[PDB]
Amino acid sequence: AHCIGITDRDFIEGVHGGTWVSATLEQDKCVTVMAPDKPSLDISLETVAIDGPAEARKVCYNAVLTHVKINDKCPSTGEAHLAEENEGDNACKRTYSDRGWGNGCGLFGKGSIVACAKFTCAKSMSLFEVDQTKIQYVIRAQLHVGAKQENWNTDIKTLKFDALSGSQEAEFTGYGKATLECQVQTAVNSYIAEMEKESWIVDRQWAQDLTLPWQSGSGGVWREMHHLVEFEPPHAATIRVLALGNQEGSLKTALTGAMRVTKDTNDNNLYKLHGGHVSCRVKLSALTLKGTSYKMCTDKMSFVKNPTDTGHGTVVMQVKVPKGAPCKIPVIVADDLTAAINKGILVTVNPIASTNDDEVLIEVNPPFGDSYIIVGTGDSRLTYQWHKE
Amino acid sequence: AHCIGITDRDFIEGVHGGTWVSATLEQDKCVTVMAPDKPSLDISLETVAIDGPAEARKVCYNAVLTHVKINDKCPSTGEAHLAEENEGDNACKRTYSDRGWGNGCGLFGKGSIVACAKFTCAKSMSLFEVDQTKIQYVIRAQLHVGAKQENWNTDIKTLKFDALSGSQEAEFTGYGKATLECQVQTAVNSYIAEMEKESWIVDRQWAQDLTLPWQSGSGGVWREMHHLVEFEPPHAATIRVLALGNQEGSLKTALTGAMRVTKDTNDNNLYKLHGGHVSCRVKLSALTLKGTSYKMCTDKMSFVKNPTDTGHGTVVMQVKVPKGAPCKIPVIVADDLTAAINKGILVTVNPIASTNDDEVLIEVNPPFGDSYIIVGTGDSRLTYQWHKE
Repeated sequence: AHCIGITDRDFIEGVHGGTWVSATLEQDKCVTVMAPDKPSLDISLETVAIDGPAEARKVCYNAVLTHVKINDKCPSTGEAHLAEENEGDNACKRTYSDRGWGNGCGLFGKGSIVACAKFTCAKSMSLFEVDQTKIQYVIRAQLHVGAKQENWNTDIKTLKFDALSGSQEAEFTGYGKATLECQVQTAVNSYIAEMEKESWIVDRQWAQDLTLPWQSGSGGVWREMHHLVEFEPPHAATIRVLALGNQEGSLKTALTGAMRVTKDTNDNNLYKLHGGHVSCRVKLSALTLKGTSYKMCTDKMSFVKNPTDTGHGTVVMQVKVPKGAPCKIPVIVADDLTAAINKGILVTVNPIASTNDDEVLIEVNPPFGDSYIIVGTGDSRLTYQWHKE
Repeated sequence: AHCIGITDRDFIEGVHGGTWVSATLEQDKCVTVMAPDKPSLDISLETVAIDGPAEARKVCYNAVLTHVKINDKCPSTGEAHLAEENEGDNACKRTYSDRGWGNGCGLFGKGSIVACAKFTCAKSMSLFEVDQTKIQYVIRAQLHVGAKQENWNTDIKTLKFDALSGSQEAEFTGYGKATLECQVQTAVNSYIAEMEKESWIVDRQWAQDLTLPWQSGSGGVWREMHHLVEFEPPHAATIRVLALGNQEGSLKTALTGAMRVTKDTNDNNLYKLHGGHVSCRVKLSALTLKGTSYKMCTDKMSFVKNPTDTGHGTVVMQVKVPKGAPCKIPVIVADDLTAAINKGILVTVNPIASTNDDEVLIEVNPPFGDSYIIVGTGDSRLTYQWHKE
């Protein structure tokens, strides 16, 4: 029934003697499956997530340079050295400066000069390895029984899947069961990138080709520090060493193209992916209809919710049954008030009210142009003039 | 103007003294860019294709076995051999059969037996290497000038791009030029799969992991033939060797979840993709309006095409200008027939008729509720009552 709440909807129609149907589930899309003498089935792809992905890399986009050491030697006096050159947490550069009288050198020419700086990563981007098998995907399933919207969540059977989890059964008490054989499609060489609270799906080759300092799994060592370090041309005894600007903006700019990932609120290790699609095969032969034996409702009913357009070309209404329960709710969509031929298509197959004062939510597809929605019979019946554009 | 023909449309609005705007171009979607005193610009992603991709592999899904040779030797008489065992075009199997009196062997036990069959691939699937750089993407650009639909294709400037092709200029004679800095997003490693006329974008790892005979680039050798060959348990001197069924169905089934590729009709090497998106930055400051000097149309005009809803919340109409050309077409959307305050938003900025009997197509966004569409002035002006739901 939840497809009504969802903008993008598709109707799968089953042929009378068939047992299986095929459905493609995209995220933020819903599918209503209809089969003759079978209750209509709403199936939708909730989330496609990955739980506990191992961290492959870290990419510093904001670096801080501290304790800059510069050593120099007059021309023809040898190469200048620093102990930091041996220190792994230091980014260094060896070069020469113009020396002579004016900078305390007895000889005019190129004098040795070396600069080292302590590299500290202020802000880095995490890169996670996504295992195809560890991919978990959740599918919501529900029937068109006549439950009020406020109850939808409690009637929705949640089907949990992982890569090759096998067929999942959705058992509805009083309506039998439907079976789902789902396969997640690996169409969506990829890392899970994380910057602060924001997450994306990136290409591995692209991420490795980023001109930025990167750190291996478990860390302890920064490679390619020179990507965030700037050495200006040397003066006689000094070199201006500067940390490059925060590359957060450039990174985000490059990431604008990329698919985004919602990090789970409760769990710091769960990552809900968008974009992915699921190919499902549904067995309906095990589905049945409740209240087939029920006598038709003859008592005065009323519209709790007037017939309203769903935006799906269908109409929903909420009918109250104060008396006569348990009973079948007679619903047709005729050409006029005289004719008794149903021209409409009932999504809520065999609507029933098990108890008195029950409010049954009914969805129906009226024909094009002018028609009349008729609920029940006799003088007490409910009528509502309708027009389909 | 072509966005009108396209279902999914988006309106980009430029701020008065700004020069650049950002647009995201998805396939089967259009974007209308509007800037004050600038002609509205329709931009859309036509095709994202790859030209001349090198063939990496071939995957046989339908094999044919011919000329079956079987050699055998009685127990304790040595191993049985065939010349075909060294022939690369032959799939072979070595095993033993139960031998003794009844099959012409003086000894009861396991006798050597070997079977070879000429392997011929009836039908195979091609796999192409897709170069990120060789990716070409085409963008259609057009202005809202007032051209009839039948002429749209001739007014559309085609902007050809490839990975790092640089900014492309779209020059419209009499309306200046617009500039586009586009970047294709390499979210869509990957092979290009081909079966008969049908093509798809597949994952490399998935394709390599297929339990089927495969051939290298510049082929002449088939590897893993056993995937399509069946050797039945041996009889005394014979083995029933049979080719396995056409795996076309299984392949297509697996391919249902994958992105599809349209092979170009004219070119056998061009492959148009169905999934990528393009991030574009558009410069509009160089765009100008034609007929700013034109005097307003004062002659009796007529509606060739009555104002019609586009489904985009806008209205299109086709106005004939028999006399007065060259002239400005006065168009406003007022509260009534008396008021002269334009409450509507004109998509066709400064509509003009350069020649007599010109039929100008005009699009405008009327305000909500009741309004009046007014074209021209005087007693000969055109009026059309409108309502926005």
